[PDB]
Parts: sequence; C-alpha cells; structure tokens
Amino acid sequence: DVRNFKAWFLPIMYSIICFVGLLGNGLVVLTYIYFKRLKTMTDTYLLNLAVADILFLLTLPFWAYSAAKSWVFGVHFCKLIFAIYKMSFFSGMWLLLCISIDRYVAIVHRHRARVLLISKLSCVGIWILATVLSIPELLYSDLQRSSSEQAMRCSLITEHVEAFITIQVAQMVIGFLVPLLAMSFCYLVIISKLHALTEKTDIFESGRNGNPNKDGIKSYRIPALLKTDKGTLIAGADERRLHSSDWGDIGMVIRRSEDNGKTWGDRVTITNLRDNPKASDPSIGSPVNIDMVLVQDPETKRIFSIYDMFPEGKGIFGMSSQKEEAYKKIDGKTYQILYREGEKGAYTIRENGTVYTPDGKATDYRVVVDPVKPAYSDKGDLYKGDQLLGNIYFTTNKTSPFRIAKDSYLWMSYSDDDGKTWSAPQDITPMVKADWMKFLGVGPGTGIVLRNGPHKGRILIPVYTTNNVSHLDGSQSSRVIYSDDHGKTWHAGEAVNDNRQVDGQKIHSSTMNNRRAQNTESTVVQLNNGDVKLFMRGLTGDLQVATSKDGGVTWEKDIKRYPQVKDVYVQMSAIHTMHEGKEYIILSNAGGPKRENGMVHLARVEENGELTWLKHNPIQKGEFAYNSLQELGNGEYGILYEHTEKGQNAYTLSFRKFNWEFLSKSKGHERNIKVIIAVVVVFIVFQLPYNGVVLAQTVTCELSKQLNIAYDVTYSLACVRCCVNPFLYAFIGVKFRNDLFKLF
Ligand SMILES: Cc1ccc([C@H](NC2=NS(=O)(=O)N=C2Nc2ccc(C)c(C(=O)N(C)C)c2O)C(C)(C)C)o1
Ligand code: NA
Repeated sequence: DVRNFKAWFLPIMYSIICFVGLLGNGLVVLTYIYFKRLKTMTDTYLLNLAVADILFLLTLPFWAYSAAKSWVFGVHFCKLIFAIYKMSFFSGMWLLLCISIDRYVAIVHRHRARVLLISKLSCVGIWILATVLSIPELLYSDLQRSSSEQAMRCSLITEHVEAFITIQVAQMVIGFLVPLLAMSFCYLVIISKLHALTEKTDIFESGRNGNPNKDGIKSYRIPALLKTDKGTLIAGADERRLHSSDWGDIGMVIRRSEDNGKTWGDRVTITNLRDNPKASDPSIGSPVNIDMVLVQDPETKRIFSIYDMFPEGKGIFGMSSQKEEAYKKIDGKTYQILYREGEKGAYTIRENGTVYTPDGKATDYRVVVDPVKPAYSDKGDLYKGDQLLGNIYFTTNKTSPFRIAKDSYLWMSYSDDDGKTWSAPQDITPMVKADWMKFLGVGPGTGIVLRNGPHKGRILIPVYTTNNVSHLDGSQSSRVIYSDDHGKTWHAGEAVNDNRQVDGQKIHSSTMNNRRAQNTESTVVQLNNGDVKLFMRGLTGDLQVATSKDGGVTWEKDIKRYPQVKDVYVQMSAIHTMHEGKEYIILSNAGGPKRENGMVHLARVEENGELTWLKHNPIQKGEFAYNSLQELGNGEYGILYEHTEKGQNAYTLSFRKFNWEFLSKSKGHERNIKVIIAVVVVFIVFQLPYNGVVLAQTVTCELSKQLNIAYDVTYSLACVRCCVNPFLYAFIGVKFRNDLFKLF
C-alpha cells in the first residue's frame, strides 16, 4: 500500500507554509526595526525567535525540490539543514525561557542602561548555546542510495547507530528539558501571583441558608485588618454565633496570617463573655461585645483592640430608657456602680472586686475584676465569699442580687506578642464618656498613630455619641478618643458637631436634634502636612470629610462634601499612602445604589490638604458592606470586607490583595496579555511531537511505516508553527497589530 502523489503533495505544502511563515515572520522583523527605540526585553527576545523561525523556514525550498525530484545539494548541505533545525528548536526553547525569567522578576526595567546589557548578552549566549548543541547533528544525516529507483534522498541515518544515545539525549536535556523545566517553574509561580491579586480568600466563613457553619457559628460581621511591625496580618471580626444582629452571643476574635495573607491561622479569642443560662430569649440573653478597632503603637509594639460592651439585652436597644448612673467618684477614685434588686442606692465595686454598700461598708460580695478563664468568660462573675452566685452583666432571671447600669460601655484589650495572646479587658468608659452622653461606641476598622507634628505618637480611635435629647434620631456625632501615653490613659476629643452651623444656628453634640446633621462611624487619616482627616458615615448621599488642625482634639467648622464619592450610609475605611514620591488616600466603600458593588477610590492629597479624586474602581461585585484597608508594602494593599455569595449568611469576611496597577489603571488594562502563553504552548505542542518521534526512531517493515507517517505529520506541524507564530502576535497580541497597522 504505497503512492507517489505524496511526492508532489509536499512541494505545495512546504511552499505555502514557507510564504505565510516568511511573510508573517518578515512583518515581525520590519515592525521591530522602525520601533526599535521603544523595545522591551521581550521585544528583543521575540525578534531573535523570528530569526530562528526564518532560518528554519529558509530550508523548506530544498525539501520541495527533493520531493519533486531528488537531493542535488550534497552531503554538506544535507548535514547542515538538520543541524540548522536544531538551532531553531533549541534557541526557541531558550528564548522562550528568557521571556519567563523576564516576566518572573517583573511579577515577583527600572534602569534601561542594563536592561540592554543582560538582554542582548543572552541573545548572543543562546545562539552560541543553540549552535554548539546542534553541531552534533552533522554526523547523523547524509545522502542515501535507498534502493528506491534512481533517487538520491537526504535523511537521518537508520537504526544501526547506537553510540548516539550518549550524545543526543544530552542535546535534548540541555536544549529542551532545561528550558521546559525552568519555564515551568517561572510560569507556575507567575500564575500563583496573578491568582493572589485577583481572587478573594474567605477568612471568616459564615454558615449557609441560615444554618451554622463548621464551628457552630452562623454569622461574622465587622472586619478590622491590621499589619503589624513583624509583617503579620491580623484580621478581626465579630463572631456572631446565633444570628447576624447587633446583639446576642458575640465574641471578639482574630486570625493571624504570617505570609502576607496567603494562609491564616486558627481563631484567637480576645473576649467572649458567658451567656446567661437562665435567660428567656437566648437570642438576646448574653452580654454583648460588638465592633472593634485595631491599632498597633509603633514604639512599644503593643496592639490594641477597642470595642463596645453592653450588659445582657438587645445591645444598644437594651439601654435603660431613663439614664442610670454607671460610675461614681469617691475620694478621688472612680468605681463602677452596682444596683441591687429591690433597692435604689448605688453599690460600688472597689479594690479587688469588693462590693461596698451605698454608705461605704464592705460586703462579703466580690466581683471577678481580674478574670482568668479562657476568653475571660468569667469577667463580671459575682461571688459571696468563695461561692459563685451570678454575674454583674446579667439583667434577667438573675441568680445574684447585683447588676451594673444598663448603659453603653467601651472596653480595651492589648497584645504584646503579635496578637497570639490578649490581656483581660480594661474598662476605659469613665475616661471618655461624659455625663450627657447616652451612647458612645467605636467606628469599627483600624485607628492610627500620628506620624508627624507636635502630637506625633498620639493614638486616635474613631467613636461616635448620642445624647438624651434625640438619641439615634438626631444626635449621632463623630469624634475621636486619643491617648498620648501609649495606651495607658484615654481622652475624648471634641465632636465635629460641637459649635457647628447647620441652618444658620450653632449646634452641639450634647444637645442637638437634627437627622441630616448626624455623622456616625468614621475612619481617620493623618496627612503629611499634619492635619487629621475624618471620613464619616452620614446621610447626604456623598462623602463627608472633617478636618482637624490640632491632632484630633477639635475640628474645623466646615464639613467638606465630595459628590465624586457616594456614601450609601454604610461604614467605610481609609488609609494614607505614598507612591513614587506623591501622597495619596485610598478609600473603600459600597458604590451603590445599595450595599453592593465594593469600590476602591483613589485620591491625591493636594498642597492645601484637599483631595483630588483620580480613580474609582470596583473591587467586589454584589453584596458589599463594612471593610478595612491596610498597606502591605511594595506597592500592595489588602482589604478585609463583608460579602455574601450563594446563600451565605450575612456576612462572610473575605480578603483581597491588590496593587497600584489595579488601583490606578482603567478597568480594561488588567494583565492576565499573556500572548506569551499562546506562543509557548504551540512551540511545545508542535515541535515536541517531531523531536520525540525522531528520538523513538532510534531505540515487518510496514510497522516502521507507522513510525514514518509519525515522522511526516509531526514534521509538518513543526513547519506550520513558524507561520502560526506571527498570527499569534496580531490576534491575541496587543502591541503588534496596533504597531504594524500604524506604520503602513
Ligand atoms: C517594538 C515592537 C513593535 C512590535 C513588537 C512586537 N512585540 C510584541 N508584539 S505583541 O504580540 O503585541 N507583544 C509584544 N511584546 C511583548 C509581549 C509581552 C510582554 C509582557 C511585553 C513586555 O515585555 N512588556 C514590558 C510590556 C511585550 O513587550 C515584536 C517584538 C513581536 C515585533 O515590538
Ligand atoms: Na515568529
């Protein structure tokens, strides 16, 4: 079963897959020449790869003559075009590999004066490598009698040669396997990095369809993200066990990541007050901790978590209607108050937890002020002598006589070991909560430490208050609390709303009643010029920013409003950052019109301290609410945010990392081009079948014909690859098709 139309079939095949190839690869040269000034490192590599494609294409004529007649060109040129092919395949493998290390370091150019040195020095080194390893091809190819009529044909030499294995296998492991392996390393981590910058990682996974999750936890809310001096990422959240609402059995928890957010450890629990086992409605039968602010003091390295606390009830909706005094100053000391069932007077908790009567006599009762159980679940337990009776934070079905005021409190815990272990909670309420304040709680997220100015080192925590005139209907007002002594002592700054003009009249946080003049949870930033900016959740539809020239203590009277950034009435987070010598602010919040379509806004800080918004880019489609930003270093940033997919309970807290290229460039310019991928897969899928069939050619007569038609088509695909390569540059390519058509 033979034929000789296969003798004329190849003259036309080598003709067209040589014109397409020499036309396409010629366009690649000419376009590179008059464009030389703006040439990359890969642009010089893709050139030499077209040179290799041309040199191999310039032999296909001589195969057309030989198939149409015979080889009239000698043993010299026969030995030479097989070696010239190995030059193409080996250089292409090493040119492709030089793209790899280029893109590897470029995603893991700054001085053009040595981007040419090492670039073209490896063009010369590859050709020397390609030419040296291909010179052994001169001895395994020559002219053949063949006993096939009067026909002289050029071909590799047949089976009887085996001293070749010590030579040829070496060629393929250096000219191919080393490229293939090293290319496989580069483009594997390159893919890992692009994965890291484009996919979210679930940090606190909520349950699904209303059920609890692997750990019996229905819901997570309220993220905080902190980057420590040691490079650690701390992610904090509310662990909302029973439901998603702002009350119930909530624990303050964190997860540490020691590799910049790739993997995260197990949950650490700062605080989890024990529930009331005798409460009638469990969904509201536990003392509550809710909303934390993280910040690390950069001198001492102590990490602070500051958060709200309410006694047993519906959180802020469990406060008493008429005020209950919570603290009482006696002989210069401030003690917390206890109310005893049946009576009116104020018991006090003095030294060691000892409960004193309204007239100052010690009782046999005692409060666990220094808890010792895991998560400090035992804080507030009430003992008579050494018998446990109850807990001062319980307000219903009590098993002891004493409860604390049903008011609003502010607690703080610290870590001196990178967040692995946390102190017992310390009550900072009496240092910051004035008498008129109905509520005082944090704006969750990440506070700051002033970097510059006459107040540097001061720690700022955002908070907001209500008064007893209008409470949550018209007095929510932002401010900061601060500490100038490394967290020991706290002070309340003034409110943005104190002495502010609204409708031609002054207002004050303590007396106001005015829904549209409120401002609630906020995020704080210090500029390099020393001013403090406060970005405040409010109800004008757009971003409100207040300014303080004295380190947070007082605020200017004018609230700047930026319609460029919409505020759908939800928390946001903002951070200061530098880039290439210029100052910027990144702000993240829901882009709307509901709590959805998470966005990252970019602003440049002008000389006056005002913001020029440059860019607004979606960071997360779908449900998007509270979030927390941090700078990670080396032009990268992370964001921990509330989100729900596919019937997740509100909310799951996820982590995304991004860089300045995502942050500044337009929506289309991603990067994951990667025409390089297409060239590599074809340079393998086509050439590898050939050079493998010619290696198994070595190791009745018509079983080798199966090995011979293997030799034909796999040599045919290795020829068509030198045409497919310019088509790769134009279609999926970005620069080429643009640049070529624009020089016509
Ligand atoms: C000067 C000039 C005009 C036209 C051309 C063609 N270069 C490309 N054509 S293409 O397919 O559009 N892509 C090309 N290069 C290319 C690929 C991939 C990357 C990552 C870069 C890179 O290293 N950059 C830092 C961004 C790059 O530059 C040549 C060389 C094939 C002729 O070069
Ligand atoms: Na090419």
